[PDB]
Amino acid sequence: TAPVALVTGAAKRLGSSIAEALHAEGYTVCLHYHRSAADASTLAATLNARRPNSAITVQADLSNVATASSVPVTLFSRCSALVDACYMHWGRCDVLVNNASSFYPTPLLRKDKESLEVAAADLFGSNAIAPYFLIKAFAQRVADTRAEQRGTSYSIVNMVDAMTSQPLLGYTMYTMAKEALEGLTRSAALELASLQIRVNGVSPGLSVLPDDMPFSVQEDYRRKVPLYQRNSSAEEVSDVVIFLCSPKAKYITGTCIKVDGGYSLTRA
Amino acid sequence: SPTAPVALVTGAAKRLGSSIAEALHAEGYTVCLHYHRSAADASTLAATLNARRPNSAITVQADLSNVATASSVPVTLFSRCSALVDACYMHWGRCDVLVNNASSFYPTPLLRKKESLEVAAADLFGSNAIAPYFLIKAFAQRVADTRAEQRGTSYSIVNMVDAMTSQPLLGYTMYTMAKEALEGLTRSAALELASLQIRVNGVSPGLSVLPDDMPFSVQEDYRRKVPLYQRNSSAEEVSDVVIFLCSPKAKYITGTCIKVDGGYSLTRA
Amino acid sequence: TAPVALVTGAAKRLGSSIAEALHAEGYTVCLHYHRSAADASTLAATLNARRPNSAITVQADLSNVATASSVPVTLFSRCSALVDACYMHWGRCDVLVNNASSFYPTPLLRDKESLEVAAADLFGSNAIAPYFLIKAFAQRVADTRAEQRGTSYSIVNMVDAMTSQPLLGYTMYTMAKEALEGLTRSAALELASLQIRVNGVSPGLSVLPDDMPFSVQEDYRRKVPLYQRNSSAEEVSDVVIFLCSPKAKYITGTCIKVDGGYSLTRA
Amino acid sequence: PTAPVALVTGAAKRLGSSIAEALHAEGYTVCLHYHRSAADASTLAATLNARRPNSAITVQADLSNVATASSVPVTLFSRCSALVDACYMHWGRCDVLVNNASSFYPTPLLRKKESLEVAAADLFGSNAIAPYFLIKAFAQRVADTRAEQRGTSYSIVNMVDAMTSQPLLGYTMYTMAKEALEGLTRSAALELASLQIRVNGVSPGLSVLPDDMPFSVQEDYRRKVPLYQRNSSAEEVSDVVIFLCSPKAKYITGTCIKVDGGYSLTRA
Ligand SMILES: NC(=O)C1=CN([C@@H]2O[C@H](COP(=O)(O)OP(=O)(O)OC[C@H]3O[C@@H](n4cnc5c(N)ncnc54)[C@H](OP(=O)(O)O)[C@@H]3O)[C@@H](O)[C@H]2O)C=CC1
Ligand SMILES: NC(=O)C1=CN([C@@H]2O[C@H](COP(=O)(O)OP(=O)(O)OC[C@H]3O[C@@H](n4cnc5c(N)ncnc54)[C@H](OP(=O)(O)O)[C@@H]3O)[C@@H](O)[C@H]2O)C=CC1
Ligand SMILES: NC(=O)C1=CN([C@@H]2O[C@H](COP(=O)(O)OP(=O)(O)OC[C@H]3O[C@@H](n4cnc5c(N)ncnc54)[C@H](OP(=O)(O)O)[C@@H]3O)[C@@H](O)[C@H]2O)C=CC1
Ligand SMILES: NC(=O)C1=CN([C@@H]2O[C@H](COP(=O)(O)OP(=O)(O)OC[C@H]3O[C@@H](n4cnc5c(N)ncnc54)[C@H](OP(=O)(O)O)[C@@H]3O)[C@@H](O)[C@H]2O)C=CC1
Ligand SMILES: CN(Cc1cnc2nc(N)nc(N)c2n1)c1ccc(C(=O)N[C@@H](CCC(=O)O)C(=O)O)cc1
Ligand SMILES: CN(Cc1cnc2nc(N)nc(N)c2n1)c1ccc(C(=O)N[C@@H](CCC(=O)O)C(=O)O)cc1
Ligand SMILES: CN(Cc1cnc2nc(N)nc(N)c2n1)c1ccc(C(=O)N[C@@H](CCC(=O)O)C(=O)O)cc1
Ligand SMILES: CN(Cc1cnc2nc(N)nc(N)c2n1)c1ccc(C(=O)N[C@@H](CCC(=O)O)C(=O)O)cc1
Repeated sequence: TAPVALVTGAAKRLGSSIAEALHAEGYTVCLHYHRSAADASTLAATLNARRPNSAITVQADLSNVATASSVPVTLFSRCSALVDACYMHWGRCDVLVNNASSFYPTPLLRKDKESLEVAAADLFGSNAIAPYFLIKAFAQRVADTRAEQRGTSYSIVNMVDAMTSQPLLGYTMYTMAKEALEGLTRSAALELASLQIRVNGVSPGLSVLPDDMPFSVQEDYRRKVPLYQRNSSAEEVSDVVIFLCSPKAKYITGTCIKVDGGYSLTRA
Repeated sequence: SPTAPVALVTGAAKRLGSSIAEALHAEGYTVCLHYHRSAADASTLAATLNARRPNSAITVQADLSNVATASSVPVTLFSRCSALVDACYMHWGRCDVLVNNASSFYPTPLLRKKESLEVAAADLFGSNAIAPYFLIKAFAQRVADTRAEQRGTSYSIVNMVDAMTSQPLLGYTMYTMAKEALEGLTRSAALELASLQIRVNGVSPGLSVLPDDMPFSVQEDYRRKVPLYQRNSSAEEVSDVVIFLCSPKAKYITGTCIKVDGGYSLTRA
Repeated sequence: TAPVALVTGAAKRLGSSIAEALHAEGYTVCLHYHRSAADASTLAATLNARRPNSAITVQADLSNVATASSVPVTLFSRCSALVDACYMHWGRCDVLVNNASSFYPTPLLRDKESLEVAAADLFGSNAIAPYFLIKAFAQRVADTRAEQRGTSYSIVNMVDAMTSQPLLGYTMYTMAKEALEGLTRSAALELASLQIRVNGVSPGLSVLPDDMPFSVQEDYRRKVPLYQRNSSAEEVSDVVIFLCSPKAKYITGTCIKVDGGYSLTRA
Repeated sequence: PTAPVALVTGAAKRLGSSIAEALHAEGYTVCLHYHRSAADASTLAATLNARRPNSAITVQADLSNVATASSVPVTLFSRCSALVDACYMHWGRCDVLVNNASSFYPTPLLRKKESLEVAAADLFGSNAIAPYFLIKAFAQRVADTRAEQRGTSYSIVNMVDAMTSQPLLGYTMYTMAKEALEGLTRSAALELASLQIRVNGVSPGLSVLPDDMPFSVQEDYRRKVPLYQRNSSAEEVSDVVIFLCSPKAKYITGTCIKVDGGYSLTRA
């Protein structure tokens, strides 16, 4: 049976890329998404096209809140349902890629109590709390699975950020969530090491800029990166993921790989 | 109208919080001792302190876990945290130093042997990270909401973190995650509040006053692991770094974490 | 024409594993060595047996000391000469892997001759040599007319994942690796213009010495969080092939650990 | 009983001079080392001696990794031992060591020999190799001192650089030497904790800028520092040294304190 892989935020951009790659490597993918249901399916189509039954599409709000079912469903629940939506269909889940991520200002000063305490649940859920549970569910299912019938390449990859050291002004929560994630990587790696589950992170610097920001803006940004003076492509990033998941890196765990074109070496 | 500096120390009830608060009080600060369940010890401290200097200490109970408390609508962590910064302004009309000391410290295995989780997820992250976030925020605004002329001259925020978070203690994943989120907060906060001359740093203890209940045999096991003096640090040693960062001897220091581990994080397995 | 890779200390153990791996990817390899002449040749033999003129050898003490000849040859000279050997023979040098490394105690607390020499040896092979080498290497890429340059210049520095937790008694060694780490980031930033990536691979525990009592060996391997065993040479070399592969072309000035989680442990 | 001795290298001017003074005013008897500023060394020695008789001396040595003329040429190590010897041979004690002396100039990889070989020795020598030796000489004396005749506060302090994670373009040799000095700090701290010798580093960001640097150059550097938009004074740096040597930091070892004003928190 082919290896299965869950990729949160597989709808568009990077997550979309990481999924294909894993698919191309011969992985049945569980394409996760939040708002974009179009792309999440447009993709699954193409994927199943290329190879019959090789891509499903689970949907879930990964923010740290509760959605209506009688009792509301916590974030833990929703998460434990994804990992669960795999063993249910393909009977296995070998690779998890916490990609899903909210990213926007959370200033400390100014120029709405709730906008914040909802962003907190947002930024902190997608980037850190959700990954914790996901990693936990994934780790249990393997634990439960009998020794004799376990996969041989369980790999977990959290998508962090290579610039958190030099915090992006005004993005406090995001930054905390991210560094909270790195800790998750390290901690997960050490503990889950026994079940032979690897946990590593990929720290992109300036990858595919937001489909939103203008051109003059993207220019100003990509021109700050030392290598090539351009942001990375979805590929230059996903390769690091497929590499981390391939056997060519089976002795690697609890580590983060920067893919920033030397961006983190620059100073103001 | 000179008036004495105010310091808000969360978890100032006992152990390190108490040491830090007493240390600050001793330097001349008036202190708002926050606590959660140690109502009696916090009162004892305050008592001791107000006997030395009248009206130089007050207490404030408040659960820093990221949940809501009963009041019309229940009260959110955000709100409760604003109440704290406000206590100082309401009582002394100022707040110059904040020390995020309050921290829940317990295991949260990824494997088996529910609700226990969701509470620990709100308790560990709220106390060690989210609460510190709202506090630094509220503390920062008041500074801004204050006239350039009536502004203190030594605003200092100190986040109590962990020096061993790089070598994750087995089983404490959320705590570890939270401590490092707190590190991000330290760096991020420092960068963003520089403009208001509010310094933000962290004190990273290795092994200080060991947990209250852990037995002798278990403790002395931990002491032989510290390269320097083969012991854990006293409270006075940890709190001494805290007074340093709040003194004008450190005014140009911000966004940094000072280790007080005795070399412990240099050791390998 | 086929890519060239210069691997210092490629005589045995890991360098031998890295050299052989690059060779497999199609790289033509220059196997430098210091004392291990026998092993280096045996390897060049095997490699040139799988493909004619796919490997050559070069001997050089990378210790920061002056050598024989007329006038003494500085470490710089030997270094630059090492790079020129690749250009003289295959007319191109694309990958440089600083692997050569002296590794032994230099206790702070106790003659002095021993010290002056450990300093030159330990800092020579781990930092000074790598510097000069990178420098000679970059010079060549620069002196090449834009049109003729290679499309994949990659430099990889072999460092250590346990430098943050100093191995008691190896100060000079630890100091040198830290300098090697600095070299990686500094060179990386300064060579980005020339499209020359500079990265590091930091193993934790791999192919233990050789003169390590099986008791002592099994000691260390039960300390490793993943598989409770040290790594293989191949597990460290896969990282090098990856860093030089085009699938890492946007990576530079970074270090990738291959410790199996060993650096995540405390005492 | 006696006054603590503090050996400060390159203590003739700037930061060094500020440290020797700060240490002196705390009660320490200081040994002012210099390379070329023999004049400044003297003005300072006179001043420190005027406030207190025989409370400071000067010692000249080239901390660069090159031999000098006396029978045989003197190695860097010899000179380093002579620096510590000087302290014991005058006060019978050496309690504090501040590795402040440091060469700092470009060593560009690309063209634009003997010019490098001398630079390599000077840079690495002063910034890393000498410090290793001075620490060694300093440590052996304590070791060859009976447990009871030992002081109650051995404190070594190395002046490092908070901006090495973001290498100053063109200064590779310098940057490596500092990283080396950083390793020295961690390693020496671990191996000297048994002798109760604390070893820490002070990481300045922008302090007394190198002179002959046009006002406009200095001003455009300061405007980059998040806090106060100015470089620090020498006092703001020495204040951190005096703290590390105080019993207020008696449990602190193997760490580096930044005094950069957040400048290392920024990004390009
Ligand atoms: N792109 C870059 O330049 C960089 C990216 N990174 C990291 O890479 C990872 C992916 O980045 P990038 O590809 O730009 O991200 P995308 O911007 O392409 O967004 C990924 C998405 O995951 C989903 N998501 C967002 N919030 C939530 C939530 N609360 N619950 C559930 N799902 C949510 C969304 O799905 P949607 O389809 O459903 O609505 C969102 O579009 C992140 O962890 C990011 O921080 C780091 C540095 C740089
Ligand atoms: N001492 C040590 O060995 C080490 C300490 N540290 C860090 O130092 C700081 C203090 O450590 P230490 O002195 O041991 O801590 P203590 O064990 O002092 O506990 C601090 C306390 O703050 C309060 N608190 C905990 N959870 C909550 C919550 N959810 N809401 C409100 N208040 C809460 C509690 O109050 P309570 O009395 O009022 O009810 C608790 O006693 C922490 O940040 C800790 O993580 C790091 C490494 C080691
Ligand atoms: N082994 C491990 O588990 C670990 C390895 N590393 C790093 O990986 C790399 C390879 O380590 P490992 O495989 O054990 O190394 P070995 O390769 O043990 O030795 C490499 C060699 O390079 C050469 N060399 C040593 N000193 C000098 C010198 N002064 N001048 C010139 N050449 C010299 C020698 O050549 P010789 O044969 O020709 O004469 C020596 O055999 C190193 O950089 C090491 O620091 C890091 C952590 C762990
Ligand atoms: N100034 C700043 O803003 C920053 C400083 N730092 C660190 O602070 C420390 C002091 O910096 P700064 O105050 O600018 O230094 P100074 O520029 O004041 O120079 C210190 C000196 O020590 C001596 N010295 C230098 N090279 C050698 C050598 N090869 N042999 C013997 N003596 C030598 C010289 O003595 P001389 O009088 O005798 O001839 C030299 O003037 C350094 O370690 C530096 O790396 C880090 C970041 C920023
Ligand atoms: C790559 N970089 C793009 C980018 C695109 N999507 C992402 N998505 C996630 N989840 N995480 C990221 N780190 C991320 N990064 C950036 C960097 C800064 C700003 C930015 O600052 N934007 C503000 C303006 C700046 C401000 O708040 O001061 C805006 O909303 O227009 C935008 C994109
Ligand atoms: C200093 N060190 C003590 C200590 C005391 N109070 C604190 N309080 C806070 N908020 N944060 C800390 N880091 C902290 N640390 C430690 C380290 C590990 C264990 C520990 O592992 N305890 C488990 C046993 C181990 C396990 O879960 O495997 C138990 O509950 O008995 C306890 C105290
Ligand atoms: C993987 N590890 C092996 C090892 C093998 N070759 C290497 N070669 C190089 N160039 N670099 C390395 N880091 C390296 N590491 C180790 C670690 C510690 C000791 C060790 O401490 N050996 C002393 C004993 C310990 C002591 O000095 O206290 C001895 O010479 O027997 C040996 C091998
Ligand atoms: C604080 N900062 C000053 C400064 C002054 N003295 C020092 N002295 C020592 N020993 N160490 C330092 N880090 C140091 N730093 C700086 C930073 C960069 C340049 C600089 O780049 N100078 C070149 C110009 C730039 C280049 O080579 O591209 C020159 O010589 O004019 C100078 C001073």
